[PDB]
Amino acid sequence: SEPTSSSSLDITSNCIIETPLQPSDFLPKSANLFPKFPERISVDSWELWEFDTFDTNGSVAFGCSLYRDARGVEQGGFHAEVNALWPDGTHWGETLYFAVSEVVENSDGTTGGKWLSKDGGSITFHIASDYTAAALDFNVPGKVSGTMELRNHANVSPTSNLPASDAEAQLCPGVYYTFPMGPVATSVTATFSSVGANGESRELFISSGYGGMVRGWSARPWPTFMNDAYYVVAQVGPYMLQILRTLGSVFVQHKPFAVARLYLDGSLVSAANTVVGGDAVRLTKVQPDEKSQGLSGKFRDGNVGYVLEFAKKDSEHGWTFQISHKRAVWSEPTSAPGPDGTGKSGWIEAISGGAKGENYEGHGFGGQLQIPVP
Amino acid sequence: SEPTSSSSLDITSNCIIETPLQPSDFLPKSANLFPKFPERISVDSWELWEFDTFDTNGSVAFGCSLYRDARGVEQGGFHAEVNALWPDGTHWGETLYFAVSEVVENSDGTTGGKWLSKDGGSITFHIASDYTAAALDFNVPGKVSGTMELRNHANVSPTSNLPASDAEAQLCPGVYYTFPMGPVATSVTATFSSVGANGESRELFISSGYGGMVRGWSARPWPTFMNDAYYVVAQVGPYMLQILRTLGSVFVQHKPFAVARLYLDGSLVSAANTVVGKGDAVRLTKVQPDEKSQGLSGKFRDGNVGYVLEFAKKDSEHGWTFQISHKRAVWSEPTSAPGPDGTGKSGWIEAISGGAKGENYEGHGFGGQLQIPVP
Repeated sequence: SEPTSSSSLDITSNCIIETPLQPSDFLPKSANLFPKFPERISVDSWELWEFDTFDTNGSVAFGCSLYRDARGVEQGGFHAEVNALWPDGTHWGETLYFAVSEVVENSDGTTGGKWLSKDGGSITFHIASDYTAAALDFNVPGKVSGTMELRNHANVSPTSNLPASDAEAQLCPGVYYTFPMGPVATSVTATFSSVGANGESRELFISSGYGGMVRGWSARPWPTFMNDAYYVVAQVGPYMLQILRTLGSVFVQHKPFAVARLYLDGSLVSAANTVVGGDAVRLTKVQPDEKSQGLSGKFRDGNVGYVLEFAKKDSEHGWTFQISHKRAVWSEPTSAPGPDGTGKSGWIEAISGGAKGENYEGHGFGGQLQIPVP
Repeated sequence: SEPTSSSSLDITSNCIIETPLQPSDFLPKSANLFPKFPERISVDSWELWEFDTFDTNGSVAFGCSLYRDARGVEQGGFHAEVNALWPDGTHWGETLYFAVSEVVENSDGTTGGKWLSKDGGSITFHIASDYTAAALDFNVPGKVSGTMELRNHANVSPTSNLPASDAEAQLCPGVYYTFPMGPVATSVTATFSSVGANGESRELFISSGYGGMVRGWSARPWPTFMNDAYYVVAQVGPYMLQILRTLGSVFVQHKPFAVARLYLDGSLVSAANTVVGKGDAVRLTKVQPDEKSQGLSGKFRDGNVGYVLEFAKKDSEHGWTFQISHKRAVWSEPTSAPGPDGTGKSGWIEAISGGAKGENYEGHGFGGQLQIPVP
């Protein structure tokens, strides 16, 4: 229907200001999908709309992160991170840059997004007014074409679970990180122009595809509140989990932060916005001298997985998940090479566990990142 | 069964000289089991008689390395390094010290050895005249008692495969390292006084176990030719493999060396005393956890999760390749002060797969790796 609010940024026309901007206020019980920096972005602001999918077996993965941030604008435009993994292990990953990013909210309550390049190429999204469906269209000449869909089938609505306060929506003060669609079934039909050593591949996720959507924003740039991060969205038996876990740089006195959600067949059973010193999470790296199964990334972080624990606020009973890195996705440096070189690594994680007495098994799609900030 | 050669050293009564000693010459087509430094050792010299065992699935392991060198003078004994692993992951491991090491050759051509301490505890070995059987008796008070047996059953005799030249017996000039018994079936019956939490425990390998025997010696001290080493003996389907590979210290210009033997159905198909840049050659490549998902790392600065071991045939493109991944941690001891570059030694129960091109046999091995902080 007709757009009732509209934010349209264009790199050729004054889209970025070199001093800070306060975002529009957080809206309780809203997915906050409309841009929080709607007229221009600041020197350091970032906004994220992310949609990740992977097959029930972990054999195929397809992720799209859509950004508006100064780093992308410095690098050539409003940017998209697009990464795909095939059953044989071939990875396709590119950062794509777009001259225009437009997001509108329509009279019916839907949200539509458009990352648009001067040659006509585009990535668009459309999100249902109650956040239970989202559809992406890729039309990027000589890179990727196709569709992605995320659909929530829960009995409890996404709206019931939406953060009601800053605290529930925040990683830390002023940093908003949210999972408004909750558990979703996914499907993908895409074609890529050039994969491996030449030749187009076609990529398919039947709607059984697990995955998840992320909406985030901040005036504060990532290096000021973190130098190490882990993110995963996963399905383990009936459990649907999603978590971002940051370890602080010196600019936040090395404090760790987390946003995490645990669903049991579609119902929210744990919501944490705190790290074990709502609920709390503990996220412990696993090293190869401790556990034999799991890949390490190619940089100075040598972990082969993590142990993730959800601890109930008003109880003792909790859930524990063993995460092992099963397949490499993306691997890029974030510093000069060397013994202390940092980087980012995507993964198709093998995950097991649950409550005491449970041993479900499934897969996740995620990644870790370090940057060389002390 | 009457002794005809006898060497008996008491590390507590002045048998160490502080300048180099030349050993007795290498004997071709002999297992050279009698000590090569029979009357005295130097601060540099070392001799090794090693006997290791593990069960066919790799759930249990028991090894014993008997040394003559000067490292233990301050503890009053020659080293006996004894390590054990149970199916539940419990590990027992000690360097035991014995003031006296006595090795004899008998008139019947058998070799007897006795590591003996002042309190009467001992470890003894007895090796057949044709090297087809070895038996060890452990009687170490409050530590370990029992027996270990290694037997060769192959068609072609141990003697037929024994090095005929110094080159075939050598890791490198002056370093002798040999596997004279070849393929062996093993059995163990042992009791350990205190394991895990102050409790006694017994350990059994039955005549159907695997393992290997090592005979080695040198006037040259280890830092002068190596600062990294890997050793394994294993069974992989019909293949029986045994290898030591060293990575050189700066004193040999960081050159790698190896002694390696590969049997197939009990016949020697590859004998390598050289590393791919004589007989065959071997390549040994470390595997990192960013390359292969399965395999433990040790606890020190070497983070490898395994190795690729290639036997390359001289004439041809036909060779054998084995993927080694560290399956179970046995022993773990530092060889330097702790820190980010701290070194150590780690024992392993290896999972190994491979064979000829296209083959994917699976079996297990027993071995270990070591670094020392020598430039």
